[PDB]
Amino acid sequence: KVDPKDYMFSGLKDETVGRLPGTVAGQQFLIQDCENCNIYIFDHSATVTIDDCTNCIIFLGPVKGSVFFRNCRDCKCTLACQQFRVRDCRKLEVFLCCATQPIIESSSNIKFGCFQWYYPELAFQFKDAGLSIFNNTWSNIHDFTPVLNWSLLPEDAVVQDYVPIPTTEELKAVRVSTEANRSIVPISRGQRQKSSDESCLVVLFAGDYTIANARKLIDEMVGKGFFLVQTKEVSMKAEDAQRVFREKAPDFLPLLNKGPVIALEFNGDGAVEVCQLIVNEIFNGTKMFVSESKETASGDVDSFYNFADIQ
Repeated sequence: KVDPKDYMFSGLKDETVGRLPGTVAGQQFLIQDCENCNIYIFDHSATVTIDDCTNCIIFLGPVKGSVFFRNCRDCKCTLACQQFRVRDCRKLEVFLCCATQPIIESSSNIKFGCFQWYYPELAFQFKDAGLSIFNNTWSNIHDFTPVLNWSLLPEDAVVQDYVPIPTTEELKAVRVSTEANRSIVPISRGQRQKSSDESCLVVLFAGDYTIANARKLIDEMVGKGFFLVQTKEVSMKAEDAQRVFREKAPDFLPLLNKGPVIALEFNGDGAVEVCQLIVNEIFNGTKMFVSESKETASGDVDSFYNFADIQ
């Protein structure tokens, strides 16, 4: 029996509360008028609203639609969602995975870091919510009321300083890691400042092992000291392929119909040559686009996001 009473936390002060996997299953959640609380929703949701909360610590599992904060202050959060909205809030710190551009309004001191979190059930919770781990624009904030009102968290932030793992016997049954290498969402730098002006685009096409290949390639590049700037998972038409891949397009055209492509953007000096080498050594006989040169890589990237931001 599903009833709205079981899908809310309201009017609490100085408590830890939460939801175990399977316990929400895509339903809708409300957190309202809580002060000094720690709240852990270890499941996928349709939408979550957080109203009038103060000094709270919040984990939200994959949200299929929108997360809305209204009238909250001094909360620290880790969450994944399709859309993110902050209205009339102050001093929020968020480790975010968001499929669209995060939006703030009438708010100040809003700080953003990349989602960094793992537990065994998380990957299927993302699939059930229809959220790709590769669609994350956590740092590209739009402020509806400029007067600057947001910034990025420090890059070396230890998640456990902001959003501690739960202690309680109930919530312990969930096997959490907040280590960067365990994170279900790949750590991307987004709009963080760059020390290299060399980029490299990789596009992987739909297939048995495409996601695992993308993870392996990120691991290889990042272990060599290259930066993962951003990723994407989108359907690609012949037109889009022609603009991005240029003369290499015809080799890849037969692969587009099978399903969404995965784009990876890397950053660092020698990124293009290094990436091509890793792709040759480790994925012989798997078709993969890699930027041809440093000169052309930035246009690869811009052409990709151009079509990908539309669809």
